[PDB]
Amino acid sequence: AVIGECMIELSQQGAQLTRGFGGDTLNTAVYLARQMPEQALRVHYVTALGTDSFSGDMLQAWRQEKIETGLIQQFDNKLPGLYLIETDAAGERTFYYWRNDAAARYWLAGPQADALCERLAQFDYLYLSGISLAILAPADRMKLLALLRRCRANGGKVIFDNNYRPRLWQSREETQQAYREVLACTDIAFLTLDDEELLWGAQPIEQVVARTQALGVGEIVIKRGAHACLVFSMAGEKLEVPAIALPPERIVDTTAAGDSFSAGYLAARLNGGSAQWAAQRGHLLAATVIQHRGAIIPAAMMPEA
Amino acid sequence: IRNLAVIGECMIELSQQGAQLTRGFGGDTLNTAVYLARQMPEQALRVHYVTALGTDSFSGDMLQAWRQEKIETGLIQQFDNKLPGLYLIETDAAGERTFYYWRNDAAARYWLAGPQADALCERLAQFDYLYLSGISLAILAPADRMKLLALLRRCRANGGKVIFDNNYRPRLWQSREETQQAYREVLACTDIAFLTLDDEELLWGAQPIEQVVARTQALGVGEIVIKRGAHACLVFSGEKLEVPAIALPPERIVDTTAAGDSFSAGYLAARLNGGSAQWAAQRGHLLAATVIQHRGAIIPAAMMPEA
Repeated sequence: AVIGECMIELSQQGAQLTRGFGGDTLNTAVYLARQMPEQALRVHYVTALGTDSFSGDMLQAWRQEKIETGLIQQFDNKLPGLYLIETDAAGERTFYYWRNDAAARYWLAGPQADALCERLAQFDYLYLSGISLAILAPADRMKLLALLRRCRANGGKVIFDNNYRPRLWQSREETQQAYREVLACTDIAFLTLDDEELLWGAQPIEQVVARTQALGVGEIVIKRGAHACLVFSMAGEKLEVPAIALPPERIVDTTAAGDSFSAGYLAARLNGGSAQWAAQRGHLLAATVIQHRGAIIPAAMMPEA
Repeated sequence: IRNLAVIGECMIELSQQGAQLTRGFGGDTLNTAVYLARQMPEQALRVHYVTALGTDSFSGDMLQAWRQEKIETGLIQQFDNKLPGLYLIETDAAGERTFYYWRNDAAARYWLAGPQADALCERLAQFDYLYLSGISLAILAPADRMKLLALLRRCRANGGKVIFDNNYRPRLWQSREETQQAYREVLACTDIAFLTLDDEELLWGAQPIEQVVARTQALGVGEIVIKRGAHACLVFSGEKLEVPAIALPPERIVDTTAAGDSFSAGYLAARLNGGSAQWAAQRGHLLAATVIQHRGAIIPAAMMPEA
């Protein structure tokens, strides 16, 4: 289960702009589903959307991506969040967001939530990002943490990605408390080095691993972009897996690289692959994604798994 | 009787917290030169600073302080009409620091445009060690920049060793491509290169940990030192050494300024005194830690570490 939020995405180049959908948790869920045939549990997305046409378009696209919509609550009064991407003459990307009252924020506020909680309590594996925690209000955040703990009690494994966007959080300290809270309830953590250092300050890799493990995390994955990835295993293995080198000519606009790595590593890792091999799979997926336009690149250009 | 010369520019520094403002001087090359002279015995090594200043009072204050810092000013030319560059530092409520610069017509920019430049070139051509940063190249006009590159090659030909730090501030350069080509030109003449990973990646784009070394070694640099801030430093030459930085609790971090400059200075002071690359990296880490645990770009002489 991927807990999180998708948004309506508007891409404007010059005077021509187009409509679509995008979100970090959705990028991970779609990319995971793309390379995954089947496994112990295949339920993917736990967002909330509106009853409007745009939500239905998103849901149909997600079903075409082999994503179940069973747990997506629909609010008549609420409407989905919307963001815009702008590209300057140089090609730089600027992002604007309108998600303060998005439907996904109230997914734990729904009347049916308790039912889904119990259902989600028995789920095999759940994935969430720092954005997912951020959008939730503090009371809703406590509810989500309790559900995560119950999922641990029923044998479930929690996956957390530390996508850190300061805007969503009231303060740095609030982010620190919430991150510690979820990592306390977390079993596997995907940590991007830039986000980690931005949140806690620059530190050696060892103090980072110590801080996260003291909370109780079993497996720690550190993403370093173009630099070698760092995996600390469930057993205790410590390995450094290089990313595939890419010439500057082929580097193109890609806002989904890290999410794609989270999905690709996880797709191989949950399919019996080794940690080194899963990191390799994620690196190839990320490189292919960074060579093509768009957050969700076409299925044709995807790496054959 | 070893002579080492640091080419660059110093600036008038104003530190403002609220309505309270103070005056001083600061620069990357000057910070490195000051720390070098501090950690270098006078007889063993002679640190000199190569810049241009005005005839003004602020220039005199800088010169008096530098003489008090045991740095010879023999090659510091003085321009009557020109004035030193000036920058201002602002302190946020949270402690974030913001920098504003006024150095477009600074005196130091024209140090190679003076009639004496050619003469000085000859004098510097025979120097034992020469140190410059990317900022030093940036301020210089292209003709003077070419002159400096030629001087670096002359110093190498007469047995001198050139040291280059990649301090990258894009504003001084007209374009990214100009920066890349000038950096390559100087890197051809470089013997020891200090590369900050953030500056390197900003200038050239994100690249694998190895590809930076591939580019630099293909240029012809013998010893490559890569600084990664709180992360382990990396020294190249096929020998590969990884020397960790000293760990610091968050409370002790008070000012991250001049950290890299101090690291370059401490590494060079240990390195040129018969020390090994690993030992020099440890020394640079210690000096940089002391610098970041105290406020200000140039920390007081009292708090310096015992050598």
